Amino acid sequence: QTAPEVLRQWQALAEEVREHQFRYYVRDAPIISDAEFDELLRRLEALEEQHPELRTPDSPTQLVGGAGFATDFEPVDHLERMLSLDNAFTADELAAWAGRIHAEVGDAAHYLCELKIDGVALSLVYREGRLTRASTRGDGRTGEDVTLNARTIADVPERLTPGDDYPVPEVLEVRGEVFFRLDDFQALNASLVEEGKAPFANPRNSAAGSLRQKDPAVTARRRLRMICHGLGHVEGFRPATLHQAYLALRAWGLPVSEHTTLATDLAGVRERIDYWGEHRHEVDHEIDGVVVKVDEVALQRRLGSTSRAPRWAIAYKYPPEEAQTKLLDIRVNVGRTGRITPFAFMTPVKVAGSTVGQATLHNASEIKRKGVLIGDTVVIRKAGDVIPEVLGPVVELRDGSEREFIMP
Repeated sequence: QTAPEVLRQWQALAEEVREHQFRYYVRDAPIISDAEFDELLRRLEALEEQHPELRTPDSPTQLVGGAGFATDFEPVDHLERMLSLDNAFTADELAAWAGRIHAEVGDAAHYLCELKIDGVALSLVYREGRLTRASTRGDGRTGEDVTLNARTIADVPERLTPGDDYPVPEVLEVRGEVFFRLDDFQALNASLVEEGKAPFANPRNSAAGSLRQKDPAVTARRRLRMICHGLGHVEGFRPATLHQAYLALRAWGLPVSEHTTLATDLAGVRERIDYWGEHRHEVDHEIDGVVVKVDEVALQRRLGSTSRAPRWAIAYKYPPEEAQTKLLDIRVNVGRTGRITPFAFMTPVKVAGSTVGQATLHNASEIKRKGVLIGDTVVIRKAGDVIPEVLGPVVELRDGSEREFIMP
């Protein structure tokens, strides 16, 4: 089941189900007819079962959790739009985009190539250099006031270091991606295990949970990472190309990356796409693909966007590196030095194209302190890209009828 455009039937549905889930729960102000029961949830739920590989811990069709500021979160207001990205097929053309530029750019534009990571969208608001609000995505228009929780730095300053050609804008709204580092996602995943909560599945969900804490003391201890990857509303600034915006974005002391090339033309654009995907695996934190933006600010407003995504950028996206499947039995395997290795056998899954059911656990302590037990539902990363791994179990799936490991 290698999904071709099935992801386009799913990404634009699921994420279009969070919108109303925000509005309904977070606002007491729903926009469409149904509630409690939808409609799209529904044609979504049915789709996820068949084609079954689209399931994720953070899908709104196996989730419900509110809640309301403690602070965990209550509604703010994004200064500008706050929209998604159109998707380049895994795999292929594309160019339909770069030739859509034929239209009204004048094929002499300039493409910005940035790495598109996994994590929670985070818009930040800095008035006169003082960070005021910092909120989640919401429904694009308005989001959850997570300011106190993100204030707990360490990548996101309270202030903007001034002067020497980048005078702090009267108002600056940047927008970026909060994430956990791959290794010390795991170094927390076990550090707890219990003591209140449970182990997280992916760092994609780990980053969400830690952001939305009630006590900001909790989130001041977990690290979290911040990488600013675009502009929202602006007053008394705005560049002329995006980079330009990024020299400024560190002059002021905001976490930028990458790994950003530019990228004179479509040839150098596949030069990076085909470079990552091959090289995508070997980095600090998970990257779903490559996001390509036309450098010159004018051309962007000149091409314009819609209320779904901009016309001036496509998100090129590699095969998904994780999936969710049921850990049927960790049996064993034997080799040549001192130890046998607890190979975890599960039900089949299509991740990174290849269908696999043979994800690994290195050692005794490796196991256990990942919170896994025979019968559990598990998430597996194609982290090599070779031998599959296991990030964590999704505990909210109870059953209670499945238990600890042994073997002597």
